[PDB]
Amino acid sequence: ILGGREAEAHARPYMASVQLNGAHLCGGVLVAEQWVLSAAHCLEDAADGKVQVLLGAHSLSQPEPSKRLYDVLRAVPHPDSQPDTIDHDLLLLQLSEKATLGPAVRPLPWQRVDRDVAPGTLCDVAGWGIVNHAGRRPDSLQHVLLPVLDRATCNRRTHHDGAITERLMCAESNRRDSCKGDSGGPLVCGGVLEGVVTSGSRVCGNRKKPGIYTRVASYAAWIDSVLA
Repeated sequence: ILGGREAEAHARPYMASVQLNGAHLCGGVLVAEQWVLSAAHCLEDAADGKVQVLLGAHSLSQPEPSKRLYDVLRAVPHPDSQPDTIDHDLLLLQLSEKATLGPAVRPLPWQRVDRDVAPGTLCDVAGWGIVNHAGRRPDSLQHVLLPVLDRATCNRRTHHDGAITERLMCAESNRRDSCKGDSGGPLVCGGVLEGVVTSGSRVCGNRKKPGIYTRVASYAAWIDSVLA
């Protein structure tokens, strides 16, 4: 997160950290007791290595009572995802066991109605991704509220030149943005999960390159079927 603040400890119980060999890789969001939703291209990095997910955390290095590392039983990437595109960039991870729920660990309701967030709406994004251009990585959870951008504006040649399909949404990226390491994370609007931070190479904080997020409502059928 760029231009953001530190998040209130354990105020987003659904926040997950997807890890590769004890190191944070991407963000993730608990959507069910045994399922965490993230981005597919995150596994492209975990080619060689063990994938685990950390729940109930705030600081990635310090001991916390609610902290728990879960192993991954299976990783289900969306079937139409390609290692060379930003479409269907979702991944579902089944934890080795159901997550122990508490005030610091709880699933987040997600959007099933396929309706665009009104533009200007402020949504919350969080992650342990880099905080500046030097590539600095926070130890604790960061976040930032970002306004949603109408699609027509995100599509202009000056922005993402019609790369935005109905299955994607954008939020402003001026000084405040999600960056590397935040991929796979939550974009919450009105207490509900509206999107997931995509996992593609993109410059951060440049208002001419809005943040791209995958709309979960557009994938309600795939999720329902994977969690069935």
